[PDB]
Order: sequence, then C-alpha cells, then structure tokens
Amino acid sequence: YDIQAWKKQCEELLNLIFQCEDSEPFRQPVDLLEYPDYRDIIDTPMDFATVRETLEAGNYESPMELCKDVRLIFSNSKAYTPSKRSRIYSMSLRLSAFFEEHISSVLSDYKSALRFHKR
Ligand SMILES: O=C(Nc1nc2ccccc2o1)N1CCN(C(=O)c2ccco2)CC1
Repeated sequence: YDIQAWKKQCEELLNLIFQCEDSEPFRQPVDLLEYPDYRDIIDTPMDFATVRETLEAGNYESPMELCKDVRLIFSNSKAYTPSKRSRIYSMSLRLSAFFEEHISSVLSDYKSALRFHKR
C-alpha cells in the first residue's frame, strides 16, 4: 500500500524502454529538419526523454499522468505515420505492447494504495 512506489517502478520501466531498440526514434523529440511537416499534424510533441525528465523533476503526481504522456508518444506515431506498415510505426506498436504489459501493475498498485489510504 506504498503510495509513492510507482515513481521508482516508472523509473525502472523507462530504463527498460531505453534499452529496447524499438524505443530509438522515440527517445528524443522528433527532428523537424528531418520531418518538416511534423507540427502541421501533431499538436503536442512527446518523447521518452521528456517523460523521464518530467518524472525526475517531480512534475508527475501519479503514474496515470506518466501513462497519458507515454500513450501520447504512441498516438503521435500513429497519427504521423503515412502507412500502418511503416518501420517506425511498427516499432511503436511493439513498444506500446511492452509498455502496457508493464504499466498495468504499476497503475493497479497505486490505485489500490490510494484506496487503502482513503479507507
Ligand atoms: O525523428 C524521429 N525520431 C528521432 N529520434 C532522434 C534522436 C536524436 C536526433 C533526432 C531524432 O529524431 N521520428 C520521426 C517521426 N516518428 C514517427 O512517429 C513516424 C511514424 C512514421 C514515420 O515516422 C517518430 C520519431
């Protein structure tokens, strides 16, 4: 029922994501010189370095907020892809599956801890 445990669990999961080859394109903000129309399609750039820095600054209150930003990385990739068969989109789908498999317990444990706190 540790209400704070999610933060180190998220740090460890980001470490695993950074070791995944599939995270390569998502590890820093999209380069606008490589993709000059990127901000005509995508509203809010997110990448994993921005998520890690936000966590490490103490600017997430809950793992739900971190999860929303990670999911934005993946929805941005789906919105920008010209094809569902894209290399970088295909990498996003595998990385998303990996992320969702690991974040599930982090969310469940946090929400259970909060419920216990408010019992
Ligand atoms: O420019 C990058 N990644 C990147 N990672 C860097 C590290 C260092 C310097 C520049 C970097 O640029 N990507 C393009 C857009 N993409 C898509 O979601 C997508 C779907 C279909 C085609 O692209 C996301 C990542």
